[PDB]
Amino acid sequence: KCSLTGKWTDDLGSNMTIGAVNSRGEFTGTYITAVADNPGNITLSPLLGIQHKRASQPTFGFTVNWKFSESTTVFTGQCFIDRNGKEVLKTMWLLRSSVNDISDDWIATRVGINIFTRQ
Amino acid sequence: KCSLTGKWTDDLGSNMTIGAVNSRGEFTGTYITAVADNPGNITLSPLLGIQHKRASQPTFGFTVNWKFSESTTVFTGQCFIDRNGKEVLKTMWLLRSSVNDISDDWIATRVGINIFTRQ
Amino acid sequence: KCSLTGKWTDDLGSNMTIGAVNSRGEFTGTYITAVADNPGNITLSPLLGIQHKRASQPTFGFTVNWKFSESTTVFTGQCFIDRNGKEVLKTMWLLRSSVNDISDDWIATRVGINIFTRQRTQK
Amino acid sequence: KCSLTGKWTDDLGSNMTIGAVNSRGEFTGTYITAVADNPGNITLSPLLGIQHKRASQPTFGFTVNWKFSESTTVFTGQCFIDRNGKEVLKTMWLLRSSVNDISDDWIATRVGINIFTRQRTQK
Ligand SMILES: O=C(O)CCCC[C@@H]1SC[C@@H]2NC(=O)N[C@@H]21
Ligand SMILES: O=C(O)CCCC[C@@H]1SC[C@@H]2NC(=O)N[C@@H]21
Ligand SMILES: O=C(O)CCCC[C@@H]1SC[C@@H]2NC(=O)N[C@@H]21
Ligand SMILES: O=C(O)CCCC[C@@H]1SC[C@@H]2NC(=O)N[C@@H]21
Repeated sequence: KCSLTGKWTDDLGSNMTIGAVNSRGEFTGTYITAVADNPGNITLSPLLGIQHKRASQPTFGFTVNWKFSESTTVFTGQCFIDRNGKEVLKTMWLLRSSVNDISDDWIATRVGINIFTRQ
Repeated sequence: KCSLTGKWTDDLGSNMTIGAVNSRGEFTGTYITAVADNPGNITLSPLLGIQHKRASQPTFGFTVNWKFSESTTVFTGQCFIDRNGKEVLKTMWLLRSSVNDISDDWIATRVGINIFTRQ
Repeated sequence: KCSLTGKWTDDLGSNMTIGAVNSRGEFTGTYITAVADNPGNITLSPLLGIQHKRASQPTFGFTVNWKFSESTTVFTGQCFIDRNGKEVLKTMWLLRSSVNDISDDWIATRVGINIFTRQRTQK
Repeated sequence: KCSLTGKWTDDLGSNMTIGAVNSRGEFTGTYITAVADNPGNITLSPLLGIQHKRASQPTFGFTVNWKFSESTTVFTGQCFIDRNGKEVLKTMWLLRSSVNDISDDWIATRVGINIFTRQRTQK
């Protein structure tokens, strides 16, 4: 079983810590990004998500509520057991910016990947 | 203030119900999709997310843990007050499939939009 | 129907003109966006793409090489013929911004949708 | 450097060959994917794209018109020259599947990334 509980680093140098996974697959955590729109403002930020409970390589999603920006990032992906029996999260993300008017919604969503491994 | 609490329908005919938003911006809810990979299997499914607390048009994210599939969808977007003072969620989503091997990860992530309004 | 040749408008109010589609489904065109990072700078920009040639509701893609910034957008989608014979392009796009250092690559790609129908009226 | 002309391999083991880039930054090429929805069907497929012409680390896009399915992929990204002069394409893609009814459009677009470097060895 691959599970999300524990400390992770992604390929950008960001680190996150994910707490215990409950009976419904729910979890909370913290995220410290290495990169940002304004790197001088980066603070620790909370995350909340759900993983599938029974699968050995479960898919999951989480939302990061950035404490230094009006932006939100969502991550979704799959917790894999790699060739060496080590856990790897392959994720894709959407980074949503706050726009002042619905008419500028088109500009507001960045997309990307991240690979996480244990710290 | 636009907030997520309440009942919503999206442009595909899906409906969701979002509970009270807590002091940290956290919320839970339910989702009944009108469309699916296998429509004959569609069951009510739970969601969990975070919205920014203080903004009048906050950004948010949520994860839907599908009860009839190993897939997960994440939604992120912004809660807008439209020209008539009505609430509209403009969202983008990533639909993550479960793949059996890390080598097939490339195939696993669909992307799309949804507009939600009150039921 | 669903030859991309012609004039099209999207939901944001951008216009595009696509030329003849050749035997290989290849086409060029021009694009006038209604929105941009720096909207004061907007100028007509060229596109190049390919559609599937024999499909009645073909998928397709094209690239817009913006002439007023260092960005590039690609669109991909499908031309549908609706229950009234009306052509509708449903597209998704990626808008790539130029960054200088590979370590900033993560920041550089936006995603979105557009719906296009043929320009309704002539000048 | 960062003329797209040449042979490239991505992280999935696909290969592509891009021809001369013209004065407008336009190029054609061929693509042999290492992976597919139906991998038994894979055949060489044409591409067409545009890169920014004067930028040293240009952004670009291209469309692949798959010859063995009704799908289309677009790639967009940026050619970087790393601290050793090595060229690296960092791309994101959208892969559009054909559906029959507009009401199924929501299901039809996948998203992903690829990293390309020039083919290292000749046959
Ligand atoms: O700058 C912001 O607007 C908030 C922080 C965003 C950090 C992003 S989330 C996706 C990517 N992966 C990371 O590890 N950090 C960046
Ligand atoms: O079929 C599945 O794999 C699970 C259900 C996915 C339903 C998707 S989520 C994005 C889109 N918006 C909706 O309202 N439903 C579909
Ligand atoms: O801002 C730029 O540098 C180039 C213009 C980008 C315009 C984008 S492309 C996707 C979206 N759809 C449009 O019609 N215009 C915007
Ligand atoms: O499956 C198909 O019908 C067409 C082939 C799709 C291959 C995709 S395109 C994006 C990804 N990168 C590759 O090198 N190949 C896959």
